[PDB]
Amino acid sequence: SQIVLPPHLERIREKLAENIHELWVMNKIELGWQYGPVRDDNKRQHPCLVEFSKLPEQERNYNLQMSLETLKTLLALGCHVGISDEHAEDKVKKMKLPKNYQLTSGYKPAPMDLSFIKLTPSQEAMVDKLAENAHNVWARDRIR
Repeated sequence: SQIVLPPHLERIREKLAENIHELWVMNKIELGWQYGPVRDDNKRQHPCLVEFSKLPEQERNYNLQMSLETLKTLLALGCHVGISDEHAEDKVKKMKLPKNYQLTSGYKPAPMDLSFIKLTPSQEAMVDKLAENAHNVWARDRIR
């Protein structure tokens, strides 16, 4: 609770939300998970294959907020944000991913910059602690 969202971090909050929405849309459309624009709870139709606006905006705000406590947990563990420059902020490359691994709309698949960045073992340990805390939060929500 004590963590307050900074403007620098909320600038990329919505980009992270769009990226994770990309994760759900492509993962569903690739694993063959059922497509439905309508919220039909009976035959298991999932609206996670829809454009941002026509996506259930309650779910989209859920994703935006989930990003928020992701940022807040990451800052609270002991990782401090540092902005390099607006040039590296602009630096991003769009992969060429076809319609099969693309969502139904024409939003070009562009998750992430696979070119030069590598994964640190310390970053992996941090993300492990992040998943630990997220699972703990979800379990406490279920207990409530």
